[PDB]
Amino acid sequence: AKMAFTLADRVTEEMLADKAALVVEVVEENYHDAPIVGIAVVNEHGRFFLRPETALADPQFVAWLGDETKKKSMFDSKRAAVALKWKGIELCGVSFDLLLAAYLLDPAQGVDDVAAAAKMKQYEAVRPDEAVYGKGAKRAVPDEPVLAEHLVRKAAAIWELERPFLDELRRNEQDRLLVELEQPLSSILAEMEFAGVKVDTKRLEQMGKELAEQLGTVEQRIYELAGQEFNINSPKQLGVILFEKLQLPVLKKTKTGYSTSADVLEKLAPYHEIVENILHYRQLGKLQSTYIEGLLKVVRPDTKKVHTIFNQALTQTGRLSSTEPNLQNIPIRLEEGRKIRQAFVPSESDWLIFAADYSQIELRVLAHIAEDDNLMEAFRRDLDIHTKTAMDIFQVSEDEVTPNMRRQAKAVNFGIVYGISDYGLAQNLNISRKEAAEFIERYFESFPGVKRYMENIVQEAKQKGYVTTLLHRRRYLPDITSRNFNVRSFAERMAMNTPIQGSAADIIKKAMIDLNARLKEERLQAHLLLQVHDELILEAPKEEMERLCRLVPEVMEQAVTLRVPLKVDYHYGSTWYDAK
DNA sequence: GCGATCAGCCC
DNA sequence: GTGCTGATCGCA
Ligand SMILES: Nc1ccn([C@H]2C[C@H](O)[C@@H](COP(=O)(O)OP(=O)(O)OP(=O)(O)O)O2)c(=O)n1
Ligand SMILES: OC[C@H]1O[C@@](CO)(O[C@H]2O[C@H](CO)[C@@H](O)[C@H](O)[C@H]2O)[C@@H](O)[C@@H]1O
Ligand SMILES: OC[C@H]1O[C@@](CO)(O[C@H]2O[C@H](CO)[C@@H](O)[C@H](O)[C@H]2O)[C@@H](O)[C@@H]1O
Ligand SMILES: [Mg+2]
Repeated sequence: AKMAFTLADRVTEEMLADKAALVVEVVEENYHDAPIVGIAVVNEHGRFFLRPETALADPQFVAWLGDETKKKSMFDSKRAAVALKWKGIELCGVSFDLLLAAYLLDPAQGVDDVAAAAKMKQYEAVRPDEAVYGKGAKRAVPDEPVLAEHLVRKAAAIWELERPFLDELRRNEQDRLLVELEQPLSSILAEMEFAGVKVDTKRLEQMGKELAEQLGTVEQRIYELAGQEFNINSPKQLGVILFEKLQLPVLKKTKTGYSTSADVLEKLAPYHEIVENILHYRQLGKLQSTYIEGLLKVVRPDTKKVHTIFNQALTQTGRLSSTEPNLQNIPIRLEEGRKIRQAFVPSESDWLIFAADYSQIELRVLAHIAEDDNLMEAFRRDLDIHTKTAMDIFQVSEDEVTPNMRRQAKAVNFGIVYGISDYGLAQNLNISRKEAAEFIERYFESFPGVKRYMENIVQEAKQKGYVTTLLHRRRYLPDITSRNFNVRSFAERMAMNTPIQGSAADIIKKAMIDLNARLKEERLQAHLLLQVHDELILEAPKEEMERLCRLVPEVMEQAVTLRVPLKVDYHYGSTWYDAK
């Protein structure tokens, strides 16, 4: 039964009520400078469809969009806000975002369109976007009659679903999480994405030619050491060369065949000179194809900026993710790849990059939630946590901690957070389970509070069916009762790790909101560019660095109040690389 | 063209 | 523990 609506040729006062479900459709996955194909509005007066060229040129409509007293309910308001920013139009007054609401109610549903959200409440009078637009090479905007009905049905669903979703969020004690954290954050991310990050393409291109030369030398050497040419980028062909022609021992296999992972190769290095060159080739090739060519592909030719898109409704822990490009995995550990960061520069002359990062926020959060006396005292003394853990599990004085002992203690600390397992640790430390388990038992002996938390949180997950973070983010764990050991164990690790990683996510999100407000009150030109899980990257006039050195760490350290202090380190320079 | 595999980068 | 990307491969 078709849905009734007015396919308007002009904008009327009736369409500008102070409460409405609004749809500003952007079909392209990457919404930066992308087309708005249609508009739909549903309010107390009816349902309307408006052509973009018409509405967006209407002075009254544009004013309505930018009036914060005129409330709008939408799905993925950031997409619409950014597409509008590229057209010089401000979107204000978004009081409800169905995507973010659905995300908070259950991140596991993977809601990515209105239909999926509506299905959560048995509402099915709307089609999935993929059904209307198709996918891949077949993707396409349908004729006006089909498009208009779809957009109106989406607006209609949003209009109907707002109350039931808000009611459930309220029952879950998550309504403030939506209204005071995620929605305000959505507007901040929109600003960051739109601003973009300036890239020194000349610098990137120069590095690219250096690697092209280095890869050519190592490539030929590999063929030389192998006695023939083959596709190194082919694990299949590489395996034949290594485990058949050169007879290297098979230490590990994959579902399909021989493993050629870096971890395995390192062990085979002693047997043949070719292995070292394969490792080098893998290093250079990764930088060339992924960080040089891949980054250059998404830089905008006119402005030389990259405009990432932060997916705010994807991770099961509350973290943000980044795409096109993913600016959350730019090399830094290895010096060769770290140089890539010299390519990210300030967008204005005489401006600099400022970066601030939380120091061990996950372990501090664990100290707080577990109320472990030993761990809390360690952070109150601001001790090197890995050295301290080594002293405790190995029963030695600070002076007796060797470099290897600290390395292994650090591995134990990472596991503890990321759901400890006498299997993942061993594999990571190149040791056995019995041994790894011995380290774990020693850890819990030194940190009994953490042991109690791990036991209690798993019990809570089983009883309630989910675990929660500091700001009430939730994650359901139905597999916690599984009779399959591996399936159940993974759920148990999630029960232990989500409150830690998730609370850390809550904190940095609140810090971003607090910082944006402080920068405005202070009348500073500085602004946020990126977020990388536990760090914030900004750019600003060189004349504002001194003020930022005091302001940013303070705002981040005071975002929330825990049983232990929060610590923030900071640096600034002419490029992202120098902000070290 | 498209999806399963493999690999490797970040926190 | 959470993510995103690129080169191969054989399939359609
Ligand atoms: N109705 C609610 C209540 C809480 N929360 C989430 C976000 C809040 O920041 C957090 C803590 O809620 P509290 O009830 O503890 O309120 P505050 O912690 O904000 O106030 P108080 O200092 O009284 O604890 O839980 C929410 O989303 N919706
Ligand atoms: O606008 C981002 C928002 O849209 C979703 C779908 O509702 O993801 C789409 O857009 C992303 C950005 O280009 C793509 O990575 C993704 O593949 C596409 O489906 C949400 O997941 C996201 O929160
Ligand atoms: O010269 C291209 C040609 O070489 C092969 C093997 O001889 O692959 C080599 O070059 C590719 C492009 O740089 C790499 O991806 C690959 O790892 C390297 O061995 C052929 O497959 C290709 O047609
Ligand atoms: Mg850090």
